[PDB]
Amino acid sequence: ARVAVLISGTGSNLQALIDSTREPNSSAQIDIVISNKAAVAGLDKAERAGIPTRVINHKLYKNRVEFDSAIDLVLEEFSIDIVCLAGFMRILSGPFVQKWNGKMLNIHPSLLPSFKGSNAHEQALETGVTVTGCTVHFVAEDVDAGQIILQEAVPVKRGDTVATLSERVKLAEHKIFPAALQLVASGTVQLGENGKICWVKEEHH
Ligand SMILES: CS[C@H](CCCc1c(N)nc(N)[nH]c1=O)c1ccc(C(=O)N[C@@H](CCC(=O)O)C(=O)O)cc1
Repeated sequence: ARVAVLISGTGSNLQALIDSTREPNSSAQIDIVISNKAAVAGLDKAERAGIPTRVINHKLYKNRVEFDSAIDLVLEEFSIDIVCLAGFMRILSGPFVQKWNGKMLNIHPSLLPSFKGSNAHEQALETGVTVTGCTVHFVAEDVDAGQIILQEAVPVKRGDTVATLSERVKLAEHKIFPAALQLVASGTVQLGENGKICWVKEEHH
């Protein structure tokens, strides 16, 4: 499966994703990284790895649909099968999300449905949970909604700061984002017609 990663900044987890695709039995290749912001660190990561990049500036389009249609056209040109979001900071239009339904994935540094929105590590610490984690899900129109693919629990440790908890969750993300991509790329996990996750036994052995 040919994979695009959409970014707005540092492309957190992009290197984890790249490294995974270069493993022997990978079902995925990262074929393009698209940013809506020029000269961000995640583009340099992609470029250093020899992956094509594009920059699409939302300010050049009259509205969100026209902007997302420009993104889609690049994805079309590059024959992309699967999209991963890695810190993409523009809300994608209903028509875009619908088109890419069941083929676009993203990650959030909580055990959803807890700690929706920004600053989930601070939310966890403020709340005083002893277990948090990260969640990879299919992207839906509503932020943080969308069917869950994988989750991994991560402990909160007495004395943790936002920084120390964040690095522990990031280590889990580095594991589960590529694991989830491989599940979706191999076809092992697919989104059912009923809108629920389907774990598929594949014909080819
Ligand atoms: C990286 S945190 C999260 C990412 C949500 C992934 C997502 C997404 N990008 N689009 C849809 N429809 N559904 C989604 O789940 C998020 C939550 C909110 C925003 C948001 O309000 N963005 C604003 C402007 C943000 C900016 O670029 O400054 C907007 O697009 O108008 C952007 C991103």
